[PDB]
Amino acid sequence: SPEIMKDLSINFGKALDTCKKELDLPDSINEDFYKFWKEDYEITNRLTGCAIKCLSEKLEMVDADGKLHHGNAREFAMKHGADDAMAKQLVDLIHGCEKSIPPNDDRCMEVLSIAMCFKKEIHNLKWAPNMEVVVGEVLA
Ligand SMILES: CC/C=C\C=C/CCCCCCCCCC=O
Repeated sequence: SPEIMKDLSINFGKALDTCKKELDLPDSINEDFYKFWKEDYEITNRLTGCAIKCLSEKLEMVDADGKLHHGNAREFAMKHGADDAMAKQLVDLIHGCEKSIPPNDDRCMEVLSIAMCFKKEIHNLKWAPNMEVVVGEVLA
């Protein structure tokens, strides 16, 4: 549902300022986060990809081979309201995106591609929250 996806979004973005400081990222990535869930908005900046990668790593969502860690993704989803079914459905969407995306040597671009594919799948399910919820109050 959009309500669960809002909560997952807020919690995924809570480390954004921490990741920006660790990576010395520029403020020109901020608008991409404010617009993350805006339908048809494409993020193209690889630096925003690096940030998304870091946010995933903060939640232990990347396994030792650079692919989704299903168990930790499931645990994250379920803490914030997903039942086992929704958790599985979310993980399957991300896995499906990993397998469909044009492959990329650059992890920041790979992550970006997976995020954009995932976003489109969530819109297709009518589960997208408001556009700006990943940021929450983290940049205020
Ligand atoms: C688990 C996500 C649920 C709600 C909102 C945002 C999640 C961020 C979507 C990006 C997915 C990152 C997967 C690629 C990680 C690099 O291997």
